[PDB]
Amino acid sequence: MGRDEAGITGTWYNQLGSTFIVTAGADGALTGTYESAVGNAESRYVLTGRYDSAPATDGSGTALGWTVAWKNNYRNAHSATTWSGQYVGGAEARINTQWLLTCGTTEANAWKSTLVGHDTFTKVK
Amino acid sequence: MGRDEAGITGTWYNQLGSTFIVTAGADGALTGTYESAVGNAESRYVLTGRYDSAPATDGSGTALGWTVAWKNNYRNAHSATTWSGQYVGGAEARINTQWLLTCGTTEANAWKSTLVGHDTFTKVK
Amino acid sequence: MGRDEAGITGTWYNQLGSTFIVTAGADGALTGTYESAVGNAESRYVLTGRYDSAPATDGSGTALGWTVAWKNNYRNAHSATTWSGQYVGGAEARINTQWLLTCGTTEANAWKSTLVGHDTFTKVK
Amino acid sequence: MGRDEAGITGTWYNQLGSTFIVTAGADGALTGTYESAVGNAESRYVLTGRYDSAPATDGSGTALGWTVAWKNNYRNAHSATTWSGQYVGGAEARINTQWLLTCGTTEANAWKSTLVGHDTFTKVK
Ligand SMILES: O=C(CCCC[C@@H]1SC[C@@H]2NC(=O)N[C@@H]21)NCCCN(CCc1ccccn1)CCc1ccccn1
Ligand SMILES: O=C(CCCC[C@@H]1SC[C@@H]2NC(=O)N[C@@H]21)NCCCN(CCc1ccccn1)CCc1ccccn1
Ligand SMILES: O=C(CCCC[C@@H]1SC[C@@H]2NC(=O)N[C@@H]21)NCCCN(CCc1ccccn1)CCc1ccccn1
Ligand SMILES: O=C(CCCC[C@@H]1SC[C@@H]2NC(=O)N[C@@H]21)NCCCN(CCc1ccccn1)CCc1ccccn1
Ligand SMILES: [Cu+2]
Ligand SMILES: [Cu+2]
Ligand SMILES: [Cu+2]
Ligand SMILES: [Cu+2]
Ligand SMILES: [Cu+2]
Ligand SMILES: [Cu+2]
Ligand SMILES: [Cu+2]
Ligand SMILES: [Cu+2]
Ligand SMILES: [Cu+2]
Ligand SMILES: [Cu+2]
Ligand SMILES: [Cu+2]
Ligand SMILES: [Cu+2]
Repeated sequence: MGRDEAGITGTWYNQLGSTFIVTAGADGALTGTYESAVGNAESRYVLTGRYDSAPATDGSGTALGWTVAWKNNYRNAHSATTWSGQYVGGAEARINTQWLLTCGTTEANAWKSTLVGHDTFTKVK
Repeated sequence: MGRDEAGITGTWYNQLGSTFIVTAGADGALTGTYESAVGNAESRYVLTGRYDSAPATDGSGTALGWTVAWKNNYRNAHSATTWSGQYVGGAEARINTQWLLTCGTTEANAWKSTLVGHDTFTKVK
Repeated sequence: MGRDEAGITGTWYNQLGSTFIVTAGADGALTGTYESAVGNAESRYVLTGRYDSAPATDGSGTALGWTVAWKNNYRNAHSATTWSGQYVGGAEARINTQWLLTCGTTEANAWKSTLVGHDTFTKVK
Repeated sequence: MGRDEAGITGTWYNQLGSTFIVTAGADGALTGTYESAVGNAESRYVLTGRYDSAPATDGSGTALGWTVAWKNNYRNAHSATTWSGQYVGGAEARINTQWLLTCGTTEANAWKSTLVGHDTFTKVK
């Protein structure tokens, strides 16, 4: 089993009120759904990612990342977000991320194609 | 089938000489391997991602993203990179990305946990 | 005078314990010193930036940015950070930023030259 | 004088056709104007920044950064861009940057306040 397979698997919430439901596999896989509280989004979207299944034991966090393409049966916002970050275990477990949201654009608009931000996920709220 | 399922599936190379081997599924899935020409990496790593399987038809690119956790049977660099970008079809097909590489860190080093950069992938070289 | 010239001018502290001392000019100038609580830094460094001296009146924040080159009379870490963000006035005034720290590198190391993060500055602590 | 004071001072052009006019001071100051070929911009905008006036001599680039607030006598786009990067001297001198563009937003829109991209500046074109 991955060191934090148990710690990562479950439901997570970020500061925007979005919901991140993920299953961590023993091999390093992340699978689940994402529901955004903001933007051109409704209901759940497929996500997939990877995490370090054998992290350092020196108190470092666990690196991970995942992607959502913002197309589902209800909407298509022609964009994708990737979250890159680390899982920090303990009493107040957290997944601390920065993210890149890229929209499909024409080449003349490519310079404004990508948003960057940061989301913190907790097990509560 | 996804509009660019055929266009995305295959082998891609970036400006660093890294090799991105991907299969685009009809549902929006990305699966494959990544081989980095630089950094604490050797041989192939598992990747997974998502792409917009029904992009706009107005000449916009196709949004996509994917993740590599830098653990395989040879090495574990306790880090993960996510690439967020868009596929641009045509004679000179390109995948234009920006990426976030997060290392597992202690909390005292979390401020220096994340690199950002940009990779351009072409079908040749 | 700039709408938030008075609001921005003064001493600010971020979540790392760093100290941001700035004077906002009527023309949009930012001048001051930065003292980082972390990294290859000691004492104060010169900073300069710009802010929107006539922001929207619809409740939006005030865009601003500034740069520190990490050379002073004590140390030279051959790097520069730029903070890009917005000032949010009111009872709990905040400057919410994301930043890019670029080190001078050889071309072979340019892919790992740039860190990205996010700092929140408050008037207290 | 700053090692690359002479190398940096002058007119630079990026891949979008924007024009970056800068004077590097002996102390590490950057002063000049920026004219963007794209976006909500017309004519020249004030910029200010900092650079490492005593870079490493091992072939590394010279770290630097600068800010433009997008207000001038013609327009106010209530936003600011910071470019963070390094100057690389030689026959084909380059300033390689990544940038963060933050718009003033309401707090409910703060999650989509910041664009990220990358500009390469050359002495010609
Ligand atoms: O909303 C979406 C999908 C939802 C994205 C939710 C984000 S993921 C990061 C964050 N953490 C989270 O939990 N939730 C948010 N994808 C298109 C994102 C278009 N813009 C903003 C929204 C919008 C809605 C309607 C019309 C226009 N926009 C991006 C802003 C932009 C940038 C550049 C040029 C033009 N517009
Ligand atoms: O190399 C790795 C895995 C390979 C990553 C390859 C990158 S993905 C983006 C890009 N596109 C590509 O095709 N290839 C590169 N993961 C740890 C990344 C540690 N640092 C740099 C390398 C290193 C090797 C040995 C010892 C120390 N570092 C990141 C730099 C850093 C940042 C903050 C604090 C300390 N160090
Ligand atoms: O510390 C500095 C200057 C201090 C920077 C402080 C940052 S500004 C953003 C943030 N908000 C804040 O208030 N404070 C921090 N500039 C070189 C930054 C080298 N690395 C990390 C530190 C270090 C100290 C000694 C030896 C090696 N590093 C960056 C990590 C890295 C990235 C890629 C390859 C290798 N290393
Ligand atoms: O254009 C500007 C100022 C010009 C900025 C030029 C950029 S600096 C980085 C790059 N290198 C360069 O040489 N040139 C470009 N500042 C507002 C930037 C609003 N959006 C895009 C333009 C626009 C024009 C009219 C109406 C709406 N937008 C940013 C996209 C966005 C993001 C999030 C939510 C909504 N919109
Ligand atoms: Cu180890
Ligand atoms: Cu968009
Ligand atoms: Cu806009
Ligand atoms: Cu559509
Ligand atoms: Cu690292
Ligand atoms: Cu370092
Ligand atoms: Cu206005
Ligand atoms: Cu560095
Ligand atoms: Cu490293
Ligand atoms: Cu030195
Ligand atoms: Cu904007
Ligand atoms: Cu939008």
